[PDB]
Amino acid sequence: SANENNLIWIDLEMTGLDPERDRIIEIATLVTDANLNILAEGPTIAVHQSDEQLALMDDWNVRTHTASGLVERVKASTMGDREAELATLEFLKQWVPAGKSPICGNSIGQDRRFLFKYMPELEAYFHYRYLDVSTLKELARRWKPEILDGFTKQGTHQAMDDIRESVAELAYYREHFIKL
Amino acid sequence: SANENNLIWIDLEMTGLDPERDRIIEIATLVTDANLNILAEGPTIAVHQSDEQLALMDDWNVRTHTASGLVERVKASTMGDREAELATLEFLKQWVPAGKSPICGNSIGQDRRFLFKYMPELEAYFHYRYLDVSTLKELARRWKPEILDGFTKQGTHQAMDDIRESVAELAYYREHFIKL
Repeated sequence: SANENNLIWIDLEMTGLDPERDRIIEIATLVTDANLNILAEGPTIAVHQSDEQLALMDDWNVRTHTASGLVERVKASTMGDREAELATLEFLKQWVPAGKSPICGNSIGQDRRFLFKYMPELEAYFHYRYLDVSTLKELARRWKPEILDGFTKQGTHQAMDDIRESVAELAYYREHFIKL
Repeated sequence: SANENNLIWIDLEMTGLDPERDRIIEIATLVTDANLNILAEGPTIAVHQSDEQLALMDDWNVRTHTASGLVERVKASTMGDREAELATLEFLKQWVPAGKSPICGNSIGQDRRFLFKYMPELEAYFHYRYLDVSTLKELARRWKPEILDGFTKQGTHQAMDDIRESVAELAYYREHFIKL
């Protein structure tokens, strides 16, 4: 059921913070309805990247991605940027029409930078706006720090759980920070 | 007086949407206190770019920036990326310490992309987070559309006027879309 009011949540992992030097190594997406009810969980895909690219990762990235097991999944992966892009679009097309949903998540500005460069078609599937939960978090700690005590993220490596946590964060802000 | 709670608002103009192919042609900044009171407005600088660079602009861009007179300002400008970056930094350093303020404005995710590539020192001066007012506009439209009618923007070619309206918009949401 593709509804124009549905929201696309995304979360990527990368070899580094530089779009021109680094690459996407993992992608995960999920769709909620306008009211944040999770409707469908898309595929979590380790994006294959060469051994030379992986050798370029800085100290902290190599540690985090090797420790989570992502490095192994990336090497065993048979899906590069385009293949992972296509599967993600195939999933999204069934839940949200193109150009309708802003990109949703926490600090998704950095993620969109990589989409622009390596997954242009998926990037264009989003509405141009950004729906960054961290923006509300920033405003909450500046104008109502109280609410930040009532919600605490556990932290995880699993891409999807990370996203569900972003959805929960925004749902918290909707009830106790936003004035509906 | 630099205060760790002050917010840095910024608005750029570019020759196009592609950071690797386009360039910054205008930059304007403003600083507000934690409560959105404008403390100081920085310099509005047309950033010089070569005639060739300007020839790589698309139809929509060349038309918009030519009519506004920005193209003439660019050609005459004696301040390239670095020098415009230095001037912006001298201004900001007097009102906000480094790494404290997220980047603020409307859809500034796109602006930050250009700062990462052409003004990295300025980019690093911001806290890594984004304070995109358009994120609140998007939520208001989906959860409490009634308040939308009560706010309107004139539309202008003056960068500072755009930033002041962004500030006002956020102030509007703080009053009609946020709980004290």
